[PDB]
Amino acid sequence: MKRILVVDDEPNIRELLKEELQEEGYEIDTAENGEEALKKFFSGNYDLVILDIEMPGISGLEVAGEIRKKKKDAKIILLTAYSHYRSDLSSWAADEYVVKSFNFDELKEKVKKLL
Ligand code: BEF
Ligand SMILES: [Mg+2]
Repeated sequence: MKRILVVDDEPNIRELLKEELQEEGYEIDTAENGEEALKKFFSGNYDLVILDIEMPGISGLEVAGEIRKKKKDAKIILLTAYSHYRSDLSSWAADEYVVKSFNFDELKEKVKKLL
């Protein structure tokens, strides 16, 4: 069994992502903000973290930087509604960048790839 930490500030989106990823057979934990994400991540044992960018408090780009620095071999996907941040220097902390779609096939392919 693989475990994924799903981080997004929007509760209905956390719910949707958790359902979609459970369907693929993963065990899913969630966090509602970056600060919570970092606490769960460093205290836990996740195979992959999926990180929203826009959140109240520290951004997912900031979270990605911290995880990359303190867990060199982490698997990190930025999953954001917005294509804006793709060219952002800070995105280089992530293994993949995915713009949220209502067709989850792309996200699932990238998750499968990283695991
Ligand atoms: F709020 Be996330 F960047 F879609
Ligand atoms: Mg958000």
